[PDB]
Amino acid sequence: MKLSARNQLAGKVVSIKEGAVNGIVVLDIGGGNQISSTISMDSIRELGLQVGSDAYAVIKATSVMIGIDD
Amino acid sequence: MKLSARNQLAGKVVSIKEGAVNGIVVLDIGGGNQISSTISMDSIRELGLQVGSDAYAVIKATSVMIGIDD
Amino acid sequence: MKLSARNQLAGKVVSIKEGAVNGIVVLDIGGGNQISSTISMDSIRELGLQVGSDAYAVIKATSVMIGID
Amino acid sequence: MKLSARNQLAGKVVSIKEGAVNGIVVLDIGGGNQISSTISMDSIRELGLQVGSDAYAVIKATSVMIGID
Amino acid sequence: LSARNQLAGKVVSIKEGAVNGIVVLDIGGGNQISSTISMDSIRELGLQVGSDAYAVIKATSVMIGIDD
Amino acid sequence: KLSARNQLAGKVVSIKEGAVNGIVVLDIGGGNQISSTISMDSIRELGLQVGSDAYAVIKATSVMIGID
Repeated sequence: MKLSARNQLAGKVVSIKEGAVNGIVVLDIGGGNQISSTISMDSIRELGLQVGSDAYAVIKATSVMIGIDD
Repeated sequence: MKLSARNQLAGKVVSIKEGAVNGIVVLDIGGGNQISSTISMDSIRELGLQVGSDAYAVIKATSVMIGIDD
Repeated sequence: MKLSARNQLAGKVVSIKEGAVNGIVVLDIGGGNQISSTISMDSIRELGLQVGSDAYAVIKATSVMIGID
Repeated sequence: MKLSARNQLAGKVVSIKEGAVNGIVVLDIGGGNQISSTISMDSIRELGLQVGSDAYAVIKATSVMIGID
Repeated sequence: LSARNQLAGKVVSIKEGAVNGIVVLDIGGGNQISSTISMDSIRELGLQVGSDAYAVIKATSVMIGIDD
Repeated sequence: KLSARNQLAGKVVSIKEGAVNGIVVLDIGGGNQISSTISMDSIRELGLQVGSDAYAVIKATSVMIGID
């Protein structure tokens, strides 16, 4: 785990939406911003993610778009 | 215009690395957090992205991974 | 917002496959073309998508591939 | 060449922007709809993509978003 | 297709879900790849366990990591 | 511990340089190769040279499956 992703943003898990195969984690990344992650449940279990846990959203730059207010 | 991205990370553009086809924008997203977004140069112009401009990081929830410490 | 995507293809919503966590929306963009988008169900509700709703599919250019016969 | 992508949209290429590493191709998919695909320049040659050629936009469903308003 | 990464392997497991599924390919050499895809897509391709298929992954979506 | 189901181990075979992005190709063993387009500055932090030990990292939702 040294990854090419510059976007490795730290926060605490606030919610986990549990499903059959995929679920949704909710991290408080700090500053009143929150990130949501659709990931496989195999991994949500494997990594030991429960509510209040410490993890990072790890996002590759080419998957981030940009928007403005016009 | 209201989209499926719950991940709308609002921040101020800090840098733009310009390339032939795509470039790399940087928002200072707050909380000491910084995001990198590789996108087309054409898009960077049409939105009017310069340093210190207000924009949002738009990240699809299925593009977010989770990592933890070791 | 606007969004940096050149690929903002407008069409009419024809179907919603409802799931436990995600769903599948399908828009008719015209010319015999349809696009499907798997998104979280909570967002399907947040965007207010009903059958027959008018919308745009939003695809990042670096997310589109090209293939040939 | 059968593939998991639901979106395999046929069209004619109208422009190609060449770059050092990647390029951007643009397809006329019909109906006043056009999709652009940022891909590697290496792959653009291997398929033989020049202007007006027949190809498909291939978009994985989990890569498509939806918009309104 | 424009993806240089078209890695052939044999389907080892398929986890089925309401809308999505996960296929797992053993592409050879102690390597295994998993693909989260729609059930519409898993059924249409006729993917049974052990059938011969390819994992096809876009270059700009692959990251690189090392260990210290 | 990153959530990627695809963490493919291999040695760097080539690094194609660009102004903003570059493209690495790994031999993950068994005649398989992966290509990863990433920022040149990110190749900086990771220090990738040819013949280096690294992993190709792919999230499950970006993998498609194809067949004959």
